[PDB]
Amino acid sequence: AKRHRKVLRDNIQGITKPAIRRLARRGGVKRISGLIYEETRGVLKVFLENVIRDAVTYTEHAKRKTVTAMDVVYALKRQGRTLYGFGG
DNA sequence: GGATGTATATATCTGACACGTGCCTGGAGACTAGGAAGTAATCCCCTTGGCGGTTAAAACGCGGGGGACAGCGCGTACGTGCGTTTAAGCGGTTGCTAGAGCTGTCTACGACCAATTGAGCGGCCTCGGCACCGGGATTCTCCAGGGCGGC
Repeated sequence: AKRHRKVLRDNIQGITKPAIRRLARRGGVKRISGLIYEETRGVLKVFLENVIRDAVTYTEHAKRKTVTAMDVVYALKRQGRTLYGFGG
């Protein structure tokens, strides 16, 4: 069975355990339990669906198919998470 | 006697200054209308310092036990290091399409103004329901007569 699905669904596993460890090191965490990574993947996914849903709404209002950075800045500012350095 | 360390001179690289040009956006000048400042009147709320009385909350003290904290043991789960795999990162192909920018035309849609009128705000009268007063029906406590016993 060489053939398989073209699309990939485990892209939340692409946020690897060393990446989450580096994020915790930047946050100042010395010791990390083994169940941290699944919870971090879940909260990152929830945050990303919120921001991406608002940015897709901003894109669809402008009758566009691409998602610009300015829509992402709008979506983050609407959630009280203003980001500097991408225009505006 | 030969080659090495070091000083001064010359060519080249690179950020910065000034020159040039477009253009379009801000500034100068004039006019006008209305937004806001000022005025007077009326009425209601807030301020400061008091008094009186109720009463429930606040304060104080005390006993006791529940919970916070410290110490110790233990076992497991995470850190650390190394070898191996793997996929990210970069550079690249190849076409098509989405989108920004610019120009051009036009048309439907919204601003604007005048006349109108009907939906919103206040009061007035009435009804639904709750309550106060008068009258009829039902049940409970009581005073007196009859009969029996004693000296």
